[PDB]
Amino acid sequence: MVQYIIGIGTNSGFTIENIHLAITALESQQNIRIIRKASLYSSKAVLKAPKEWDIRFLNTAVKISSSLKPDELLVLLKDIELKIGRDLNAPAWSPRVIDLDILAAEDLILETDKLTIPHKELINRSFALAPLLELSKGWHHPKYVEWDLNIRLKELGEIVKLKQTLANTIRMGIVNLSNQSFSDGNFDDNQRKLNLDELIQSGAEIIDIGAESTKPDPISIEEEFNKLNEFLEYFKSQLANLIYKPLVSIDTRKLEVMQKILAKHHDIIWMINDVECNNIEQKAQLIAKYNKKYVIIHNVCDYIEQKKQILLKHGIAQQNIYFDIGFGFGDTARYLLENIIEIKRRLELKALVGHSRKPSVLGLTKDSNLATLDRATRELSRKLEKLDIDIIRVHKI
Ligand SMILES: Nc1ncnc2c1ncn2[C@@H]1O[C@H](COP(=O)(O)CP(=O)(O)OP(=O)(O)O)[C@@H](O)[C@H]1O
Ligand SMILES: Nc1nc2c(c(=O)[nH]1)N=C(CO)CN2
Ligand SMILES: Nc1nc2c(c(=O)[nH]1)N=C(CO)CN2
Ligand SMILES: [Mg+2]
Ligand SMILES: [Mg+2]
Repeated sequence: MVQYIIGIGTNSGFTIENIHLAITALESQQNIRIIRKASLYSSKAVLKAPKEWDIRFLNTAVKISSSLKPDELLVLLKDIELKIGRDLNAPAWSPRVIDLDILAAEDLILETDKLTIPHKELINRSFALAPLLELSKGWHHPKYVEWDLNIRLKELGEIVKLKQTLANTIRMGIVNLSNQSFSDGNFDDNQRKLNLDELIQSGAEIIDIGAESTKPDPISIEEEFNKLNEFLEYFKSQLANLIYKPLVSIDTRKLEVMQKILAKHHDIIWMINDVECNNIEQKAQLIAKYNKKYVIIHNVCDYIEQKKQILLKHGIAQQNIYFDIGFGFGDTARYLLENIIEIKRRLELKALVGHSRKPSVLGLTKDSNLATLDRATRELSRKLEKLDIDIIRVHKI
């Protein structure tokens, strides 16, 4: 058996999902095993050039084991590139859903027309060389056995290693547009813009944008629509400026807001986080049409099962549905908590936990201040991370 390092890149669509589905595709093979995944890296797109093609790349690399021949492996990867949505050998390096390259086969040297290994550009690209050295820290290029590649990596110059990861548990950074987060001054509503930046640098894989206030004791449709829409437009104005383009969750309770925002921005939206049951039938219809993830909140087992039925009854895939215990919505928390793993199994849906700053789930007195809320969220976020909760929804990372 031969160990391969496969380079993965993408700069279009839901980037981290495209990487996850590629990895998942390789692991699905019975003649391949994943040994290790590398970190996530961010880099300016390397072109060779219409302005619109420069949208940052997400790169990593995975070390696999396999008894596949190098030419056989390439066939599989090309197949994997197509299932995901890679175009008909489109123009010379335009936006790509996925790109899977064989970087290295230990010490193999394969120089042919179809395949050359190591990849011919491996040592000129930090977005390829950096993830590889991460997985194989003692690796030398078989035709430059002298070259210290760590120094070579230095000549290639800064490449940003992201705190986003390929873990099983992903963080949902909260982005609140309501009054609660209002600080804006004479010539700048930058508050929400810097908040996103910080969610992103700090490692959030998903952002959850909600316009309606959190505090128990409304706002109108076009009003809530106007807040979400202005930010979503701002977000599109930055797509190419983000070191990392996060998956976006629209958190709304109104069918008419969903309808409106999805008609406009469905292309950049991943999931709908609906806090109330409301028009479930109609909501399922819309989300079925736009093929989005949707989240079922307990606003437990049977209540959620009931709702799941309608959704399936309306045309969405079970895999597109998460349930959420619904912490903060009515001790009793800590036992559902301690048993989320059990619930997930019965239900047959992935789990979403939003324990952020809810003093009960955490087990602190209601009195607790901001830092005390934060540190407790953070420490409990680690418990869930090791318990592989699928999404954890938090104010700070
Ligand atoms: N190590 C490697 N990994 C993947 N393809 C390789 C390869 N070495 C040579 N090739 C070849 O190059 C071909 C084109 O693949 P593409 O993905 O379209 C080019 P690209 O990846 O966009 O450019 P790049 O390789 O400079 O990054 C393959 O069909 C394949 O036969
Ligand atoms: N930053 C970055 N630039 C690229 C990449 C890539 O993966 N990352 N891949 C290319 C062709 O495959 C071309 N340019
Ligand atoms: N899924 C989910 N969504 C939310 C939650 C929550 O706990 N779970 N809490 C909110 C405000 O406290 C707002 N939205
Ligand atoms: Mg490539
Ligand atoms: Mg390629």
